[PDB]
Amino acid sequence: MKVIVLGSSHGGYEAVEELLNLHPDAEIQWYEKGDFISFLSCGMQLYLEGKVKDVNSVRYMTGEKMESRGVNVFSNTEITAIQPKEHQVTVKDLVSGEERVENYDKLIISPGAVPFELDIPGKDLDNIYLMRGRQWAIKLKQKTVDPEVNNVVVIGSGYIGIEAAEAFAKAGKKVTVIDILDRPLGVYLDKEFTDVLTEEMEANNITIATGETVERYEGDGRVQKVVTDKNAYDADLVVVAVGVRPNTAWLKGTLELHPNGLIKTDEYMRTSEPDVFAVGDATLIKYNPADTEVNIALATNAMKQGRFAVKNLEEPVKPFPGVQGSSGLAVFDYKFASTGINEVMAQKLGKETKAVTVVEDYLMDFNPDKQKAWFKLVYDPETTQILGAQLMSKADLTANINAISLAIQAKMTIEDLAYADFFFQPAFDKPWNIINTAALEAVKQER
Amino acid sequence: MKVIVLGSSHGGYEAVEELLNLHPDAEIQWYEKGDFISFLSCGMQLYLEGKVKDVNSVRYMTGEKMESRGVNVFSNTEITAIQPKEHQVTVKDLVSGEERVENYDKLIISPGAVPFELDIPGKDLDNIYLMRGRQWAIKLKQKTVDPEVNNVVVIGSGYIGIEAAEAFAKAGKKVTVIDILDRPLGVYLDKEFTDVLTEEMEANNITIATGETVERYEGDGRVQKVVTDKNAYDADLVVVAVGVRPNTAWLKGTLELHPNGLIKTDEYMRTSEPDVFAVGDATLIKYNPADTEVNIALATNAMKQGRFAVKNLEEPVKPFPGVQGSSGLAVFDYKFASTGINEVMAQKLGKETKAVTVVEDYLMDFNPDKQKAWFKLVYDPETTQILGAQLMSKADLTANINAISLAIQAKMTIEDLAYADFFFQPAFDKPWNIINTAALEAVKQER
Amino acid sequence: MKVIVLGSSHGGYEAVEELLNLHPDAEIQWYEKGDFISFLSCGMQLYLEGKVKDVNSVRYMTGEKMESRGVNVFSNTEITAIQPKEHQVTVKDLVSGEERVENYDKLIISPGAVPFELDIPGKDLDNIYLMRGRQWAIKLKQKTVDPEVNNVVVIGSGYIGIEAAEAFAKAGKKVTVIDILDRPLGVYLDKEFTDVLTEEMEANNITIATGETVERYEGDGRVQKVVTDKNAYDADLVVVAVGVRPNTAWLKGTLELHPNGLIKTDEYMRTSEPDVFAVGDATLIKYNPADTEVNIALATNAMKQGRFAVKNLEEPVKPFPGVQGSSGLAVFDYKFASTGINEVMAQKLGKETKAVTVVEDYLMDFNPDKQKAWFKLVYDPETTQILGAQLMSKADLTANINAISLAIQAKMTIEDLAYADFFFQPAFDKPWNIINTAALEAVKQER
Amino acid sequence: MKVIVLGSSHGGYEAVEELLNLHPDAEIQWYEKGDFISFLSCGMQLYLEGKVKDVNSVRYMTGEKMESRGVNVFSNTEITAIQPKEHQVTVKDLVSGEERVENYDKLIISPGAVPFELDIPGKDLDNIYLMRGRQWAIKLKQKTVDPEVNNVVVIGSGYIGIEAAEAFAKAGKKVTVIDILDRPLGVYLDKEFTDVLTEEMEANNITIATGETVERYEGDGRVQKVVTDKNAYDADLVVVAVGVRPNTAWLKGTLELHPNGLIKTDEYMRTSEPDVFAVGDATLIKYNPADTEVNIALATNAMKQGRFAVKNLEEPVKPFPGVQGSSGLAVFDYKFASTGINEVMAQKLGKETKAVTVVEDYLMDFNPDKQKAWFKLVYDPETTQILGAQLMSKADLTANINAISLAIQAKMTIEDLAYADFFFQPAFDKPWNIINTAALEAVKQER
Ligand SMILES: Cc1cc2nc3c(=O)[nH]c(=O)nc-3n(C[C@H](O)[C@H](O)[C@H](O)COP(=O)(O)OP(=O)(O)OC[C@H]3O[C@@H](n4cnc5c(N)ncnc54)[C@H](O)[C@@H]3O)c2cc1C
Ligand SMILES: Cc1cc2nc3c(=O)[nH]c(=O)nc-3n(C[C@H](O)[C@H](O)[C@H](O)COP(=O)(O)OP(=O)(O)OC[C@H]3O[C@@H](n4cnc5c(N)ncnc54)[C@H](O)[C@@H]3O)c2cc1C
Ligand SMILES: Cc1cc2nc3c(=O)[nH]c(=O)nc-3n(C[C@H](O)[C@H](O)[C@H](O)COP(=O)(O)OP(=O)(O)OC[C@H]3O[C@@H](n4cnc5c(N)ncnc54)[C@H](O)[C@@H]3O)c2cc1C
Ligand SMILES: Cc1cc2nc3c(=O)[nH]c(=O)nc-3n(C[C@H](O)[C@H](O)[C@H](O)COP(=O)(O)OP(=O)(O)OC[C@H]3O[C@@H](n4cnc5c(N)ncnc54)[C@H](O)[C@@H]3O)c2cc1C
Repeated sequence: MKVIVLGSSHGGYEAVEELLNLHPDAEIQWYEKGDFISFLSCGMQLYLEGKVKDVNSVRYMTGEKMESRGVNVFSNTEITAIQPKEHQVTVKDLVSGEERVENYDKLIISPGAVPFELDIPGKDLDNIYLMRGRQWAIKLKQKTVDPEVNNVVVIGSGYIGIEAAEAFAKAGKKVTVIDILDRPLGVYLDKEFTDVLTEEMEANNITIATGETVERYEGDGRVQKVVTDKNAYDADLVVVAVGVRPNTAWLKGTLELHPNGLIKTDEYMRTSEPDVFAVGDATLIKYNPADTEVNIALATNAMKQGRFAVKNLEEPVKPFPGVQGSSGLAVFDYKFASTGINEVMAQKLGKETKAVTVVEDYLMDFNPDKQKAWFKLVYDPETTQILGAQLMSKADLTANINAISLAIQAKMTIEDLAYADFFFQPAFDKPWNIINTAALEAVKQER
Repeated sequence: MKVIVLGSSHGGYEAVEELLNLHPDAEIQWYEKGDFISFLSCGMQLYLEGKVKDVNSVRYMTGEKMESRGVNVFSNTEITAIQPKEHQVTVKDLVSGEERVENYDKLIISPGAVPFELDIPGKDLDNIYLMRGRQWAIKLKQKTVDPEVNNVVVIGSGYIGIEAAEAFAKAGKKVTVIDILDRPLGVYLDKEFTDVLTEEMEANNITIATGETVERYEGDGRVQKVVTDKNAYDADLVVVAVGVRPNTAWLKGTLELHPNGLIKTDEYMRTSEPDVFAVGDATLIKYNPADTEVNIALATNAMKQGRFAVKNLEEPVKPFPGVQGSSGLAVFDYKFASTGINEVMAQKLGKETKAVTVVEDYLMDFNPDKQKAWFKLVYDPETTQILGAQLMSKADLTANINAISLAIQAKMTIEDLAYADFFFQPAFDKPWNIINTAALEAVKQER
Repeated sequence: MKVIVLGSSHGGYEAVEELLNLHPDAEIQWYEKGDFISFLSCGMQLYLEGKVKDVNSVRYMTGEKMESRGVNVFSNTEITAIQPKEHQVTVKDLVSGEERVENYDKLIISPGAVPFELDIPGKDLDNIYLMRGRQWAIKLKQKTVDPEVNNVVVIGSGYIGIEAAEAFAKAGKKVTVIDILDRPLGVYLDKEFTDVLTEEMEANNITIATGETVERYEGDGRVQKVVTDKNAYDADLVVVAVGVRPNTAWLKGTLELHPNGLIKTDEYMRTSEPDVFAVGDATLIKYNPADTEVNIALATNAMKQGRFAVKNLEEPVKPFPGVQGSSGLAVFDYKFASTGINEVMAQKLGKETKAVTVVEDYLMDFNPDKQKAWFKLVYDPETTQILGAQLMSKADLTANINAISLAIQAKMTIEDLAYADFFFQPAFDKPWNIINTAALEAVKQER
Repeated sequence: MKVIVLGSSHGGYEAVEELLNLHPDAEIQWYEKGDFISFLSCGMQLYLEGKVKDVNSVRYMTGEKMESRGVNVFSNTEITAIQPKEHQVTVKDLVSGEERVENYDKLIISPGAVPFELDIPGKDLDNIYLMRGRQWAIKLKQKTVDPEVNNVVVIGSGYIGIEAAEAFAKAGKKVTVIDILDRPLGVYLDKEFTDVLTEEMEANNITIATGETVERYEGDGRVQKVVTDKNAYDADLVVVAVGVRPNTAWLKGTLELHPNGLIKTDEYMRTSEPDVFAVGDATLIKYNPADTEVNIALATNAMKQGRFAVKNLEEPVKPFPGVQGSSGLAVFDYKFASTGINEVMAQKLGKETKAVTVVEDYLMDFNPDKQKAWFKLVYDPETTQILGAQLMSKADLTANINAISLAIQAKMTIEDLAYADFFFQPAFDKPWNIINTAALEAVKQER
């Protein structure tokens, strides 16, 4: 069987790996239009901050190692079109310009997403950067040590926007994060968390300008100013981390796409075309908290989807098990983690939830290593099934979100978690741990 | 209603708390034979090691604060007998010697356990100590700084035995842990883990003498030598942490007891006598990994049982949800956590299990903060349902065991966990985290 | 020649060492009335604080190692009298009670000093301790971890008093230092320094009660209260570190003594009796800052004097070179060092001095590791010769006081030090280092 | 009086400061040919290593702050010639090209030195850098984070060469230091020290190629290889830190110069021309260790000379007091300091010296914070006067070299230092400190 896998990032890569597991027999071709195989953009901050020194080590596969296992790797080769009917694909070697047709028995694509750019005045002024991929990573590292960069403006206060802000602030630049949303990191955390995070960032030379629409970039040749409807800010460098758009324009009319460009697929990763499967940022995923499907552009999700596509290559036998949307990140001294439904997700979904937040030391008061911890447990009003949770502390308590991810999937209730067995040892936690305590507060609130 | 609660430790205390939640109306009497209310023996190591300076802060309730909420606290008062038929109890004020009878409508007891003592020659030689309670804690702290103590022998290589060994080694004493069992901490961890832990402890002046039966203590007036069948060891202080025995002798014939002294109770915490409930170390608990019941002397378990007894005070409506036996502890630079069935538990239960162990860095290789992590996933041969897990690292990854505790309870399989949604961010974990990786190895092993 | 050396501490010990250097031929007898050879009381704080665990390692010679080099060590043997005329000494073996006479050709004694005790009401109440020697060190360590000790009162705010206060405060006790003097550590530092040190100690649970005379100790059997003329303080333990008295009572009439008990000696360490030499705390020493002689009870001084006595054993050929009184100590986060004349010494001596104090970061402002440093340079009004200096910082800059000690001895001026060659490297200091800057300020002040 | 000061670095700057002290009356003109006033090249490593983030903060004066005190600052203006006879100077505004003549009553010049460049094949290949000044500092920082730089070769194993090597190694590059000299840092330290330092650097990805003459640079357009007589090395960047040459070519025939270009001056900083004074790297300085004069290109020396020139502006009244050549630097975990004559200096001077080296823990053995320290004391064979010393440890003991600098100046002997008063406190040092111990070993060696 000849299987073509498009993309060398998380969705494409785990598909190649699963093909080696379940189909060592097959002729596998792996296509990547860029010059570098499997760069991990998730590690870009570790690199920019100087924890990881070599940009080229921030990966998880070389093309050269995949060829050693019998995979035909074509870097700098773009798949330009699909002819599903004919079971052919058009590919173009970007080094030589030479186009060719390639045949397949099964095709798995993981096209990913492209950074959304603000189509406003001054869009083509120099030093308005993006943050995705190796090329942007090295350019951004050039700018961290550039003595001509003093003020950095990052547009977008999400995950990437805050990583960019932290890296440039730590590097010694004055940063302003600008967004129309009124809370940084609202997709991940609720207000009692984002207010502490805002305060923490402000203590580190970051202004966070919420509720502002960017209107135009000003400057002679290069940016010099970012102008919003409420204010104007000096900028020597801009980092645009506002959103992502599915890389699917080329597929319009070949495959069925949702109005926003995401490829329509079922729980077996099959597209509208037989033998064409799609995964990753460009697709929707089964979201277990609300038994629905949403778009969650995370590496974890792309990875599992890539494997499940190979699992269903010849017949629909393994339905995808669903995800809870879990995240975790450190923002200066704080480490947070989140899974399931929080305010922003509940509003997008139109789901009424109930919740309790416990903010107290996570160790018993006699232990001087005690530190304050925030934990919010979100649950269903009717069934009291666990729908989400968020936690934060200067202590690293993030691995607890893994327990909540399973509780949601398992449809456990607040009474289940209130009395759930979690170990106790006073150097690590309180008699009723962080999850137990929140759940007991939730049953108290439902008396 | 007049409710009498015996014991001011974890089982007794959470019962008083739950009575305040669900029965603020009742006359509550709380009895404790010792002079101190709610001392936390779980924090004794933090104290001995000098992280917590005041022995009296290692608690979670004062008698004086409970009386402020209308509970009648009787410290230094021992319940000597129960007359269930009459719904009376015999109590004795140990300060005054004056016995009296007390009436009740419901009685909840949490008698706990007593350290098992080796009935061998030299048993009454001075400086053979135990490690449970406030009185022993202050005596053991006296010995950590005693210049006449050089060699310390701790008998019992379990949880308490190793805490005692670490505290005395850190304090500067030569320690030898002695046990007939061939592995330290075998109740919690399997051999690939306990070999690393043995090596770590040996690097810290601790000899671990496994496979040896202690025969006699030698010394003139005070210990001077501990003699086993394979060897003899100098000892200035001995700490006996070999086991626990249910504090139920006084109840024989009043309540039905299992052959080892544990009080027979059902899933609603009711004893063989109507209106008498029992919880904690002295009882068995529903153990969800193998849908059975076992004795697991842990604070977590006592706490939840104490609350469930009050929940079922007037009628059996809340069946206990079960526990997985979870633990966690740091042993010098390593932190481990464990839940469910491991080798020792499988042998006690006679259950055949299958398992995989993954030992590799928990962060991707390009990140210099990467450290080695051990994770073993135990599962059912037939169903591949998750039955247990153990993990260890110098990095603190223990909160992940909370996810596994729920996976076992939920009867999740290795395929469920292989593709379970766990967040990825390269400062915190690898694309497929520690649980995902072990579960993928387990499906690989079942191909 | 038979040389008898009295005392196994700093003066006695360096004399034995120098006898081995210059007289390997001689029969040497080394006497010590205590049970332990060469304990270092200078290391008692490191021990009490738990940095050094074994009390017996805080030494610099064993009796057993000295006998290996042919010295006859008599521990537990007290020299009770000297008959200089006859060249005999009376010694008593304290184990056996048996007195004997011993002959000598030369005798070198280093009797040291005894802690001064306040002869007031309640002087014989239990738990009023002292801080000198091994026996007191182990007793004080017993008290650091005693749960019955809550309030500790140390009387005397000098070097020892503050070590005692820091050790007990760090151990978790409430401390009050009491003294009639109005400044802690005034013998070492001037007010701009002791005010910062007072503030630092107060931030660590230490009250410093200056200007108060202790009148009586109160308590039933054991101390319970310390009463001064201005106030009364609860005390579970008292540490008396107010002064020292020469251990010379037994010598009155045998050797000429100054009115305060110090043995009269010349610059060659000879007493009023031929062939009897005396050194250490019990003598005066040449003090080069003011070309006078003062009593400075420091180990450094005893050590050098011990060697110089052997140097002048047969004839006065090596006049003692003099000392500057140098000290250094850390008090919580601060490290200070001092040499020469400061306010208190100038008042005792009646010497008019001039001085400048510079308080600024010790590194150039662009270097974020910069920290504030205090340096005071004291000089002669007329000649501008360097008479003393004091420095302090949370950075350890103490070794600079060694340069000043030599500058005073050499009779260097403020102009000499202003332009003295001290290296510059911006990770270590400013272009004009801490000494240069103070000296330039002193010439500025003499314009 | 109109005083012209040439150069805004250490010699020029301290002259302007001293003019403000002693001559606030005068018209002062301060000339600097570069665009930046008072950059501190001594702080370039702190900057390259990322401890100091802003290149522009690494200074000690702004032109703008000096004008505020009435000094006429002319940056970007080069003094092209001196007409001493006429008391005029030719200056050229490098921005406008306009030359002019300026008059003076007194002229003080601090021209400094220029990096020596190897006139070999390939000298004009791109990426062969130097390390002096702001412009080179920012270029070198560009290269630390450049992903195309892998191998860095620094030619010259002196102070600057090793700073450059450490900065690039810490930044993640493979470094090779190349020099004809057989020991790195030989001008500062002797072999027992430089062998430990070599080993330390090799443990950090630095090859140190001693005894090799560089013959040619190879590469197409940019360096690619450095070829020596014994070997060839790949190089993406070269840093040339081999020497300095006096910036005096323009003065030949105006002022008398030594054969190597240094300006001839007396102990009052006067040149061969009346009213023209010269200081800094371009001059010789009185070197007190051997009562001679040598060229020591250090900031300390330039600073003091700058002030002494103003002190002797109207008449020779303040003879320069001399320097000892003191240095100090950290090289990875080690901190060393040095003053006076060591092997290399003794060979240049032709002076026979004697020396002892003590290598042992600097704290008493019972204190676990003890660390190994190296100290070498160099002295005169005949008089035993202190001629130099070197010390090194992972503990920072460098401030002790300040004591030795004064001992040499004062002509103290090994017997003086053996019994010199240095404080003792066991958290800081041994009874006989690091200087005392070395000096006692030196008297032992002269028995
Ligand atoms: C800065 C940053 C930080 C992030 N951090 C995290 C994190 O910490 N945790 C987490 O879970 N997620 C994180 N993510 C999200 C995660 O990286 C993405 O969800 C994941 O990369 C998506 O994988 P994908 O395969 O669907 O697409 P992509 O990553 O977009 O990869 C698609 C690849 O296919 C190639 N390609 C596209 N079209 C063609 C074509 N026609 N022919 C040939 N090649 C083609 C592209 O060049 C690209 O290399 C982060 C993302 C960014 C940018
Ligand atoms: C050193 C040590 C470390 C531990 N660490 C941990 C840990 O880190 N995590 C964890 O989960 N568990 C830990 N445990 C176990 C945990 O402490 C026990 O499981 C828990 O205390 C049991 O609670 P209990 O109420 O059943 O009994 P107990 O703790 O035994 O308390 C019974 C109380 O009732 C009183 N009493 C008994 N009989 C009478 C009577 N007749 N009348 C009046 N009063 C009476 C007793 O004085 C006692 O105070 C540790 C135990 C020890 C000793
Ligand atoms: C807690 C403390 C901290 C200190 N810290 C420092 C410091 O950090 N730096 C510093 O420089 N100094 C310090 N000192 C001071 C220093 O320890 C003393 O200056 C030094 O010990 C004095 O030495 P000595 O030989 O004169 O007398 P002592 O130390 O008093 O020793 C005399 C010895 O001789 C014995 N002896 C006396 N009479 C007889 C006899 N008749 N026959 C036989 N044996 C006899 C005694 O038992 C004693 O052991 C400190 C002192 C104390 C108490
Ligand atoms: C990387 C490095 C690290 C160092 N580290 C240390 C250290 O840690 N400790 C230490 O003591 N020393 C150190 N030094 C040495 C110290 O910096 C020099 O000794 C000192 O700078 C010399 O001062 P100067 O005034 O004589 O000359 P320079 O520093 O050479 O300055 C001369 C200035 O005058 C200007 N100038 C020259 N000619 C003219 C003209 N004709 N007209 C107008 N302007 C002119 C030049 O542009 C220059 O700015 C280091 C040097 C370097 C390069």
